[PDB]
Amino acid sequence: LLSVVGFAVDLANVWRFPYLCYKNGGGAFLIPYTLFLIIAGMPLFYMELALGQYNREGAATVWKICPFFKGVGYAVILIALYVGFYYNVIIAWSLYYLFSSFTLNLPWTDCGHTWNSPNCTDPKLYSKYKFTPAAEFYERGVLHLHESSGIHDIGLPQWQLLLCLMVVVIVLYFSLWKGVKVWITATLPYFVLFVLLVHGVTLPGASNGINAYLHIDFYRLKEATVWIDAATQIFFSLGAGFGVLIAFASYNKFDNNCYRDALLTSSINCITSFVSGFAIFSILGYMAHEHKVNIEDVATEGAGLVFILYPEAISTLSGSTFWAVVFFVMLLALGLDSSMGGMEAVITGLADDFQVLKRHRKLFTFGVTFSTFLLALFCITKGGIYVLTLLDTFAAGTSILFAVLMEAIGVSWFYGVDRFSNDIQQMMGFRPGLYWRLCWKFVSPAFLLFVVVVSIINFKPLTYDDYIFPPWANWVGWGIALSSMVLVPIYVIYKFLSTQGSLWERLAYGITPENEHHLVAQRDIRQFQLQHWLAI
Ligand SMILES: C[C@@H]1NC(C)(C)CO[C@@]1(O)c1cccc(Cl)c1
Ligand SMILES: *[C@@H]1O[C@H](CO)[C@@H](O)[C@H](O)[C@H]1NC(C)=O
Repeated sequence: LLSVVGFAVDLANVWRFPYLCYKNGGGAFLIPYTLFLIIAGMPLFYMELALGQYNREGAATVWKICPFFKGVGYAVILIALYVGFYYNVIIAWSLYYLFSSFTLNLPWTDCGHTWNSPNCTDPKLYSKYKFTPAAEFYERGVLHLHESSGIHDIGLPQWQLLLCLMVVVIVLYFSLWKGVKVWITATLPYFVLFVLLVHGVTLPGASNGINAYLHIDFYRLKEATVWIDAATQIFFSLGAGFGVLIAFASYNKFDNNCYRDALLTSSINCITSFVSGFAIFSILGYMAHEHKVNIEDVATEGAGLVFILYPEAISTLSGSTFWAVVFFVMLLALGLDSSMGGMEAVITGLADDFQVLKRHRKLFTFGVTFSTFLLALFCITKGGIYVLTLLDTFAAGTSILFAVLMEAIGVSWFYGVDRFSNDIQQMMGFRPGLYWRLCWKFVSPAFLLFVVVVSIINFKPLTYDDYIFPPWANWVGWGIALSSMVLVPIYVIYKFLSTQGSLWERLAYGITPENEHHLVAQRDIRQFQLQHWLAI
């Protein structure tokens, strides 16, 4: 009713999906997206919920079921800590836009302002990009991009965005320092999306936007970037791979039916994503028709697409100020909820792992939030959109795909998928069934390993709209990705080193659950008997 409704919608759903869908064509992004959501996203969501709910442990410490894999929990915690660096900058932007949308005549409509350049063009009077009043506001008035030569020269933070990020981090801390623990913040995004869909589809030229959306081109599906984008967006929206589902479900009741939650969340995700893309392309069609430019080159396909679209739509509704205020309140509340969820994943994992941390949640919360603030200072610089692009590309990229692949492999092969299904039948009365066992053991790891190998061997040098990141920027992005990814083999080669006993003793102790470590002394384990692995 409300739980799955608010739960489903996320900032990653109304901010990242729009420009990922624009950049990857129109509906050509919804075929890979839906494919993964059906095959490798819904089973992974259900698996994460079941894991967290049965084991009662956070992202990091849920690996008492197969010790060698605690590195996977550490990797997901690191991925979350990374994403939290640039996920607070989006909320800083939302806060700045809510602050600047409190005037009658909004700023992003005309360009007789002070941040406008002598190149601006107002449609109410051939790189049409970044010359429209709203694009010049976002770039020149908020980010101050015009003061950064690139990712090599990023000036000092913008005191406006500095204050906004500071307030956001203060809100996060003060809402996250006491324990882990309304309906309007879960109903609003859907209502704003409904208003946008209706009005947009009423807009002139939105017919061309909807046609470009519905016109599926397959030469683009044949490429490797659309599938990587779809997979990363599915794991970025539904949560599988951030240690957030496990941490949140550990507090769910035991008899809680996580299968219902998985089904409803996937359904709502698919539906709302189709609708959001529909509305976004209606707004793109209107922008392209009013600005006299093609739909494929009317706006930025980067991290600031929605901050140019949604002002463009706001400014075409009656009483557009009320709409600006309400839409940016919605965006800010969604951002705060999602960032609090990610920070809670991190804190709950690292506290469930280290009791010394769980004793002091004030100090640990302060540490985590102060770290995220100091590291977002980089993204809120004058060339901070470049660092934000770097992080968005590499923070949760092949890193998240690899983490989720290793988690699925662990649970489905080393901990057994028949064992997992027996746990399910224990906490829910019904066995998951053939479809889910098959998507956990074979189909999900297959798809995810293919997408990982592709994202590695089909990686396109990082670039902003018309800016080619220098080579070392890609080097640093891959350093980030690997730092996130290299924790699994490190922790395995560690476990195998800090367990006294024969080679097979050490390969069992790290592969058996932590409670049934008295069954290993006999040299009798399931993983060793070569029948476990035939558990389809
Ligand atoms: C973007 C993510 N979408 C989820 C649904 C998985 C909820 O968590 C997130 O909001 C998140 C994850 C990790 C760190 C941070 Cl700061 C935020
Ligand atoms: C647009 O930009 C140029 C250089 O970027 C600047 O001299 C002026 O504002 C405009 N010039 C032309 C030819 O449009």
